[PDB]
Formats: sequence, structure tokens, C-alpha cells
Amino acid sequence: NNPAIKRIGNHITKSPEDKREYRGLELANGIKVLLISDPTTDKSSAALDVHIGSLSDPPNIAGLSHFLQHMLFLGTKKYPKENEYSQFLSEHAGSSNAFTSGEHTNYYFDVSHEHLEGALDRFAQFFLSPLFDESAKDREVNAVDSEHEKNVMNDAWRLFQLEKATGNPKHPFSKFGTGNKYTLETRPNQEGIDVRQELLKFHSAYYSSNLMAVVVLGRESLDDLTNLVVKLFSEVENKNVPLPEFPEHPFQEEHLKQLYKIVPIKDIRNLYVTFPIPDLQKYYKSNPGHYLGHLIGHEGPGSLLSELKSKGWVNTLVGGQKEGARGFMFFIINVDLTEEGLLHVEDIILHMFQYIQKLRAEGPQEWVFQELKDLNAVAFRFKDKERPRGYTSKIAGILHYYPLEEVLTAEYLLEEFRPDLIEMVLDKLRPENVRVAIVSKSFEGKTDRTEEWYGTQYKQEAIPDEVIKKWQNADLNGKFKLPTKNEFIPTNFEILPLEKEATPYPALIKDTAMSKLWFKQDDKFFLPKANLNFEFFSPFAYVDPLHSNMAYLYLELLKDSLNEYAYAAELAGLSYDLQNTIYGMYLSVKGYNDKQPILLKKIIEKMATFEIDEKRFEIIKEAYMRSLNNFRAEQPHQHAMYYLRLLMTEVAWTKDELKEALDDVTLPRLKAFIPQLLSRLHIEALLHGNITKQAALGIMQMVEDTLIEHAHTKPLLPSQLVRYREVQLPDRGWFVYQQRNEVHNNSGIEIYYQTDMQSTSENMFLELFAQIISEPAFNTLRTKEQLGYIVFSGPRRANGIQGLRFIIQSEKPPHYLESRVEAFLITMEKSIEDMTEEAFQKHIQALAIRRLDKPKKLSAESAKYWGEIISQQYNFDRDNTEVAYLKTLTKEDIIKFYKEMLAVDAPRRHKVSVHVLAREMDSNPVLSQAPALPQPEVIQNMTEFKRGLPLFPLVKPH
Ligand SMILES: O=C(C[C@@H](Cc1ccc2ccccc2c1)n1cc(CNC(=O)c2ccc(F)cc2)nn1)NO
Ligand SMILES: [Zn+2]
Repeated sequence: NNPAIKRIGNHITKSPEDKREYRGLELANGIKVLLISDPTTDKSSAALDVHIGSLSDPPNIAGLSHFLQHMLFLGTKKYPKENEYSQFLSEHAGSSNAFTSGEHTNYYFDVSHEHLEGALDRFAQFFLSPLFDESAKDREVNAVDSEHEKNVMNDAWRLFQLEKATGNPKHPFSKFGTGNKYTLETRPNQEGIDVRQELLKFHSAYYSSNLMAVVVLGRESLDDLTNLVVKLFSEVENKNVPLPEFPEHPFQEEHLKQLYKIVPIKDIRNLYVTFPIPDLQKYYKSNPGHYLGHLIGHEGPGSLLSELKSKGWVNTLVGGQKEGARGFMFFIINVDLTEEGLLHVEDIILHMFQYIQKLRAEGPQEWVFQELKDLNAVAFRFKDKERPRGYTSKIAGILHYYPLEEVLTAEYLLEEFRPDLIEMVLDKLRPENVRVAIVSKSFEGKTDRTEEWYGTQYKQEAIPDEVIKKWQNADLNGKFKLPTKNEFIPTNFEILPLEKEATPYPALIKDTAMSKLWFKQDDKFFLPKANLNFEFFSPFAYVDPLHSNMAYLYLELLKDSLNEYAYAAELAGLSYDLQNTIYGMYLSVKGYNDKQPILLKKIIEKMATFEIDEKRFEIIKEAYMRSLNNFRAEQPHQHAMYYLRLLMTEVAWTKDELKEALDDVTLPRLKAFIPQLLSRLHIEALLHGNITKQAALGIMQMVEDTLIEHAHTKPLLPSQLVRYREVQLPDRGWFVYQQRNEVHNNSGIEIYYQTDMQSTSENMFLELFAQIISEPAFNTLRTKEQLGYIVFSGPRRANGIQGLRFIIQSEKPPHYLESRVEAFLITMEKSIEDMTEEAFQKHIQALAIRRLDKPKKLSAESAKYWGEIISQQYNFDRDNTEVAYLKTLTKEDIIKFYKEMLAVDAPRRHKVSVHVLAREMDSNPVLSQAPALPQPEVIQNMTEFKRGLPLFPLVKPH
């Protein structure tokens, strides 16, 4: 009945468990829309996906569509204030982000449910009347450059662009998508191009209503949501832009049967096998790509990976279809290489073609397709409820590909087995259509080519016909069998009825010396799933570097063993996580409760009776060595956070102390360690979900019983159960720790102002203050000053202590960033005194909403509880108490907090700074005016540093 609405979609198919309400519709201008009504959501959300990406970039301005995406946040004609959008969301419990792919640019936000319209209106202007301020463009060009700079020494990006560079140079697929200062500023200036106009023009030419999809989620009715969205988005202009397509494959025969030898930054060994294939998106209802990927990428018994692992050539394998763009795709088989595998690359690839041959001989298996269909059906029915911001964004993306009534189910539900399509794709998987890339340090100095954008050192060879012919003649290897029927597929979806004595929070229902068991029956979600969380305490886990290493190798060897067995369970919605910690071991099993007890016993039982294979020990141990070394190639700001963690923690083995001790880890020594580790334990657990109290106690009983039976485990004392402390900085102190990043040519810095031990008061001062300066900090340090792409502020919580932290990755020297952060703090001081009481109450409200936002899924709630448990604070009612206190804070309260704890001349300022110098930088100790800074005490040695200071107390439990 509305002229602006071309059609209103029918019943939108959803899971019976989904209580959200849906109406799909298509606007007169062509915008596809999905309206989502959820009366309980504390945060509303919307997203818009344009069906243009960097593949549509002008060939002379690489990264333009990406740059466009940055600029839309920087002002519209209706809301011309540069950070009006960001500031609004921040003051209303909201957030926003975006991304640019080959074919899509995706924008999304969430906000307090009370302010959907205000946010939605400002959001809409991106597509109505963007400003593209000349000043803003010249600044933000730097943020894009920074973002690229961060990727240059990253192995994943280097390889990503290299494949693009080794195909047809005239194909859009070869374009550089990110852009940098050269492509965006330097070269355009040479050519005389007005980049601001090219931005305006690109938005004008491609950001058309016929290529847009919109999703909006709020508390409002589907009716009110309809009027709101139509009111705002029917005014979007339709230029009837043809949807871009790329029918010709980027890989022609000149690019097939080619071998590439590549040199990585990190010490890694990879083999990448690629086949060009047709666009399989139209066959989505049968999805031939996923069927083949599922088998080739199978990790269970009989699989290709199983064989390659037995010969000790590979450890992990990825197989399946890989996105390209409209018109083309790829099929890939990727493995990591052992030192041995690197020598048998030709043989590995033969094995791949033998398995593929095994599939041709067997023919398509309908029961396999039928199994994938069945698993996905269950997956969609009992799908966890998504957080709004990610939901609207994801759906906005696939609205382009599917009918309105089917968007929710399209990517889950399979219709009909099409063996013809399977044979079609399988026919492309031949030696004559293969591309091979080997990534190894062993090719260093032996390369002759250099990729233009990342500087990747590589070498190109043609695969000799002698080798190609060998691969085409692939005899059936007897080691290869099709996967067996997945026996972990859940059958019992019964939701057990809430017990009479069921608690709203976890209740302590068992307290022996052996174990402490926390339990809660789910009363919010009612899906047939449960989370089993176990912390195993033992002093021998982190007593020294040698033992810390062995704790790690033990679990890694344990998982390496269970993989083939647990893989089926993972496919069937039943996963486990097993990590070594500073307190001992951490075990988490999550998923459908049905066959969950089966898996859990297998782990605990495997744990306590583990027999170590020597070959796996050698391989896994060597990988760990490279793993520790590879930390040198991490980002400067990641180093910054790592170094600070070491400085401020009572005990912390550095990655150097670890890799040194590793040389002393032997098989005999490790075999001895495991039993010693399991001989003494204390188990603390949280069982949460679709389980009864007796089933919970039964579960706990089985873990203890299995340990005692196989490992002869015994309890640990209460006094032995004290956690580590945080170093306590002196009043008016300032320490600086300086290191260099050998790989990246950006500097990193973390600045930590340590306030005080955690408590309701200190928590809310810090959080309310962080809330107030969150947006302004991003706007000043990045948007205005453009110090870096990565600019972060917020609370730091470790060992029961807390403080305010700033993190920045930049091309400027760390000492420069210091004055700028300090300059900002003085700036913020004035802004808060000038702040109106109403603006202040907005921040109190924004923080309050964020804290009280309820978990949409079980594991989110489980995390909340488990956080209170491992922190041994046990404050399960924390949010209500702290939000209550928050609302009683004064603007004067925050000013005093700042002046006492954080201000430059503050009495109780405890400041430590970590400086990470860029690769080619050098040493130096020490716009809005930056204050004078005292001379810092330069930390020369972490041990001396810790020993010379007090340690905080630990927070007492509830
Ligand atoms: O790079 C991108 C995505 C990103 C880059 C980014 C975004 C946030 C980051 C946060 C911490 C460290 C690093 C970050 C890098 N992007 C965001 C925007 C708009 N900014 C906000 O909405 C915004 C965020 C936070 C605030 F407090 C206030 C406002 N434009 N591009 N697209 O190409
Ligand atoms: Zn970006």
C-alpha cells in the first residue's frame, strides 16, 4: 500500500528457536531490506552492504573504494561535524566499523535501543550527502597508509597479493586493494588528478540503490521499523548500476602448471596448491564445492591428511573451494611442511592426486551429501542467537545473493544431491590445471623476482612435463579411505526441565580437596547444548621455563593424538579446547550435550594415560622452537603489550628463557614430567547449560575417578592456591622500558597509568573515565593528528589491579607519541570541566547500557561466570552492583579522580611506558601544547625492576 515499497516479502523462514521477528521487503529504488524485531535487545543495529568493492577501483587509483569507506565516517552535509557520527554512537552505548572486499563494502553499527532512529538517520547520510572535506581527505590518507604499512611485513598479506600478481596483469583480480600514500596521494599528484573529486565521483557512480542491501534490528515493531527505514532509505538515488562481473579467469594457461618459490618473513614452511574453477555460486543449493572440500580437507581416518601426517610430511591441511569473484573461483589444498615434507614436495602433491583419484574411482556418495545436509539442518535449528551488530552486517551481505524469504536458511540448508556437478568440479582438479607455491626460508638468496606492493622475494618456474605426467598417472593408494559415518551426530535434543532448586547464578555444589564444582542449569537459552569448563591446578606447570615448555608440549602432543578422533565430533557441533596455563591446565568442552560425556572421558582418559610417539615429539618440538622465534615478526604494538605484561607480573618467563630451556627438553624427561604433573591436582570447574545437578556431579565424578584410576592423582592444599601479583608502581614514578622490533619499520608504544586495586569504586571511576575519553582519544590522536592507524585507549586489568592504558602503532618515534598522549590528557581535562551535566549523564548512561547488556548465547554467559571464577573474585552479581554505584558518580568525582591519579602533576600517578622502536630507528629518552615530563627511570633489567618494587595484594573473593 506504499509507493516507496516495490514488494513486501512473505514469511521469512527462520529457526523455530529464533524468537526474533522478521519482515523482508524491497524498496522502489531497489534496496533489498530485512527488518528484524526483537523487543528484548538492549542494543539496536543496522547495516548496509554495497555490492561494489576494490575490484571496481580505477586502475590508476588503487584502493579508492577502500579510501571512500574511511571518508564516509568523516562528515555528511546534514551532520557536517567531522566526528559527529562517532561521537553520537559513543554517547549511546554504540560502536561502528566497516570493510571493503573485492565485491563488497559493508557498513554497520549498534547503539542503545532507545536511540536507533538518531543513529540510523546519521548513518543514512553516508549514502545521501557525504562531505569529503578536503582537510579530512589529506589527513585520513595517512590512516590508510599506516594500515598498509602494518601489513607489509605480514606473511598472509604478502602471499595474498602475490597470487594476485602472478595472474593476468590485465585482470581486475591483480589490483592492489588496500592502497597507500603513493597510490592515493603521491601518484595522483604527479598525474594532476583531484583525488577528492574521484572519491565523490566513485560514490556517485557506484553507490546506487540498486546495488544496496539494508538490515535493521531494533525493539520496535516490524511495522514501525518499516516506516522508519522507508522514510530514510527510499530517498537513496538509483543510478541503475550494472552489477560487475568477471567471466574470464585470472589464471590462463600461461599461469597454469607453474611453480613459485617464496621467501617468508617468519620461519614457516608452507605448500599451496591451487586449481582454477568456474563460479560455483549458482549451484549453492547442492554446493558441490563444500562436498569435495569436506572430503579432501577431512582430518579423520583414511583421509589425505592422515596419510601425510603418518609419513611425517605435514601437520595441518586445508582443502576446499575458495572465493574469487562473480565469474571465477579457486579450489585449494594447503599444508604446512615438516623439515622432511619440504624435501618431498613432489611426493606430497602426488599423494594429493592419488586421493583425488580415489574419489573419481568411488564416485559421488549420496550418504555423505545427506550427512552434510542433516548436520547443517541441526546447526541452523539450534543456532546460537547472534549479537545484533554482527548479525545485521552478515545478513546485509548475503541479501544480494538470495531471495528474501530464504536469506536466513540459504547458507545452511541443502536441497538435492547433484553428482553431475561434483564430477564437473572434480574434473578441474588435475595436474594440468595446477599452480604450486612453496614458502620457505630455504629459498632465501635464490629468488629473482620481487612483488611490487609488498616486496615479496620469489621465483617462478614451469612445472616440468616429467613431473606433470607423473601426477596424471596416480595409482590408487591403499592408505586412502572415504570417511566413516559420523558417529558423534547428536540425536537427543531434549531440553531437560528446570529443577526446583535451580539457581540464577552458578552455585557451588561440591567442595572437596580434590575438586570444586560450580553449576548452573541454563534458564535463558534452552538449546540442547552445554559448556564444561575445567581448570586443573598444579605447581609443576609453571615452576620454571623447562616445565612451562613441557606442559605446553604435553598438551600439544595430546591434541595431535586425539585429532583424528575429535575431528568428527567437531564437525558434529562438539568441540574441546585444551591449553596449558600459568596455573596448570585448562580444558573446555562445548556444544550439544548429547554425546558430550563421551568426548570428555576420552580426553581425561587419554590425558592420564598418554603414550608419546617419538616422531610426533620431534616434529611438534621443532615447530614450537620456530613458534617462539617467530615472535620477532609480530607487530610493534603487540610487542609493547607483551613486554608490559612481563614487567607488571610477579612471575613471567620470557620467550627467550623458554626457547633456551627448550633445548633441554628430552623425550625421557617429558615422559617423566607428565606423571609428576598429574600426581597432584586441584580441579575447579564450571558446568553450565542443558544439564541437571546430578548429571553435573556425575560428570565431575568421572573426571576425578578417571584421573585417580590412571594417574593416581591427589589433592592440593588451600594455601598452595595463591595467584600471582601485580608490580606496584611508586607515587609520581615513571619507568620506561625500551626494545627494538627487528622486522617492522613502525614503532609501537603502550602507556599504562596504574590507578589501584579493583573494587566497585575504582572500577567505575576508571570505566566512566575511559568511556568519556574513548571517542575523543581516537578523534584526537588518529583522526586529527594521524599518529597511526592503530590508536587505542581503555582500562587494563591484570592480577586484580587496573589502570588506564594507551596503545599506539606509528611511524613517529615513541618519545614523540608520549608528549602527544600527554598533550591529549591536558586537553581532556578542560573538556570535562566544560562538559555540561547532561553530556556527563549521557556517558553514565552509555556505560550503564554496555555493562548491563545481556548475553545472547550460552557461552557468552559461561564466559561471564568463568571470568569471576578464574579471577577468584567470584562476583556473579557484579554488573547490577557496579552499575548502581556508577549512577551516583559526579562530574566533580571524575575530575578529582583525574587530578589525583592521572594528571601530569598528580600525587599518585603511577606510570610505566613501553617503547618499541621501528626496525631502522634509534634511542632517545624524552598543535595542542605538550606538558613538561620528568626524567624517566629507564628499566635496564626486568628482574632488577621487579625486585626493587612492592607487590599488590590479591583481590579477596566474595
Ligand atoms: O580500517 C578500517 C576499519 C577502521 C580502522 C580502525 C577502527 C577502530 C580502531 C579501534 C582501535 C584500534 C584501531 C582501530 C582501527 N575504521 C574505523 C573507522 C571509523 N572509526 C570509528 O567508528 C570509531 C572507532 C573507535 C572509537 F573510539 C570512535 C570511533 N574508519 N575506519 N577500514 O578500512
Ligand atoms: Zn582501512
